[PDB]
Amino acid sequence: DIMLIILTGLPGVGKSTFSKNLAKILSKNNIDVIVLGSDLIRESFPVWKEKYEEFIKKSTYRLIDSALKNYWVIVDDTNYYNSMRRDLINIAKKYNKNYAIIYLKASLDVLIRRNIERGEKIPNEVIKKMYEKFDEPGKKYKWDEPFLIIDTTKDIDFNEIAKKLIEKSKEIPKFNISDKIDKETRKIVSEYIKSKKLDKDKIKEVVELRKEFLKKIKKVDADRVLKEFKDLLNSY
Amino acid sequence: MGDIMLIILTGLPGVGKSTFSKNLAKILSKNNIDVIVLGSDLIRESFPVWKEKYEEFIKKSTYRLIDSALKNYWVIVDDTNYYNSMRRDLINIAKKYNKNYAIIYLKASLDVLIRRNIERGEKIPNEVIKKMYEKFDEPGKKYKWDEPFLIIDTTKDIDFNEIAKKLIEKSKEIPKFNNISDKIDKETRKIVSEYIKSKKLDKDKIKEVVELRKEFLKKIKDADRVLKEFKDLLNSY
Ligand SMILES: Nc1ncnc2c1ncn2[C@@H]1O[C@H](COP(=O)(O)OP(=O)(O)NP(=O)(O)O)[C@@H](O)[C@H]1O
Ligand SMILES: Nc1ncnc2c1ncn2[C@@H]1O[C@H](COP(=O)(O)OP(=O)(O)NP(=O)(O)O)[C@@H](O)[C@H]1O
Ligand SMILES: [Mg+2]
Ligand SMILES: [Mg+2]
Repeated sequence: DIMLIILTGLPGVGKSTFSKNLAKILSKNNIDVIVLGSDLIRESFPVWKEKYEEFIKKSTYRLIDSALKNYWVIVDDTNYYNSMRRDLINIAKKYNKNYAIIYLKASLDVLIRRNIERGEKIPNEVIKKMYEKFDEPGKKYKWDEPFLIIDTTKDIDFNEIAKKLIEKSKEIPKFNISDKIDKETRKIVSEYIKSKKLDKDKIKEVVELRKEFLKKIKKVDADRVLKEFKDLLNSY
Repeated sequence: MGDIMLIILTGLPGVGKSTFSKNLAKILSKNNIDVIVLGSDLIRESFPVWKEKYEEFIKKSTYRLIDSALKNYWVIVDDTNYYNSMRRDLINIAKKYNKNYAIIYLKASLDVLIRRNIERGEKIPNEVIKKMYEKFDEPGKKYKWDEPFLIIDTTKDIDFNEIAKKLIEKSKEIPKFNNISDKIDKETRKIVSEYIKSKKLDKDKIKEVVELRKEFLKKIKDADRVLKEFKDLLNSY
């Protein structure tokens, strides 16, 4: 009776806080659960470099795979693209475990204010673009439909959620390069902004630069594309 | 630049391993070295509670992360590494990939260890730190492969530029190369620490339990059965 819980939701929506609260209640019910997410490995490097992301991603999948043989796993990650949620569901599929996607939502104004209170580590402008561009889960594939959609500005009943997940766990389980380029150019942009401490007008400019660059890319070799993106930001 | 190296920390709780790791990782990265800091607490602290049955998973997961990382990055192993068997296991990972390694032994006076502990809410009982201090075998006491590359006094300022220089020099060199008792010693200590913390034992109950453990370990001298019995003993007591 092991299940895979897949969080999804934009930066600052409260994934990690929700993960820790849910884990506490599950363990109260004598469920063995582990919270795993890419930041565990990413933040173990003293700096960020794009070449680290492959190791970060694989390491995170490996831990989840190993963990899910013996424990419930809560995947604490933005999981912005359907391709990521697919990779995770395929881990559950490998071991015939049930899974539940839990989509955490909040308005853009809430995410911005939360970002501001945590020291605006990711740029506000970047959260705004992510918000505009986000394809909400379940809008394409039936396997991607959320088990729960949770408004994190309203009271959340963790006992009820726990009850529902343990019920689900007893049920019979039923079952991109463009994404990488999109994901890493965004991270590169955020890092440059933070590194070079760009002003608000410069921030708008580089976010717009990225948008234009990606239109050109679309209308590919990832490493060449990302290297050129870096060179472009430097040039600009 | 050139080569990859495994850096193995060792030292008692509160000595400053995690702080040292972050400072060292920063100076290595400043020199364009790709380095990652990995320790068993990454995985241990991802569970909402501690249970002894998690530890084998925690151990194996951590070794697998270290193994996978060392293929591409310097790795700083941020763990107490209280037993020489642990330092052996880590060295065998370096050996498997023919990578240099360096044990860095961090030290401080019992005095300072306790003050630091206290300064963090006594997350581990002071009495337990004391007992670890007494029973600790310093690296290199027995095997030459176990000898510290550096011994750092954390009671004093640390020259990280000097340390980075020495490690980088080491990394260009040509590399040269029961635990059931450790497991029981280790988990009974953790169980004791957990009981003290969760039943808020007073100072005197703490001493009895610490002594209870040593007596127990003398009598016992497979791990699951023995550990279940130890828990039963503490409950009974
Ligand atoms: N349910 C909630 N209600 C109010 N505030 C919250 C809630 N959840 C999280 N927060 C606050 O929002 C901020 C971000 O929360 P966190 O749990 O770190 O979000 P996250 O989605 O995990 N962020 P990230 O890891 O960067 O994508 C923190 O400062 C929290 O205190
Ligand atoms: N060199 C130092 N000088 C003064 N204080 C220090 C030093 N190193 C660490 N500390 C402080 O001591 C406390 C414990 O440091 P930490 O780096 O967590 O130790 P640790 O060895 O990693 N502990 P643990 O993970 O429990 O084995 C922290 O509050 C530090 O700020
Ligand atoms: Mg988070
Ligand atoms: Mg530490």
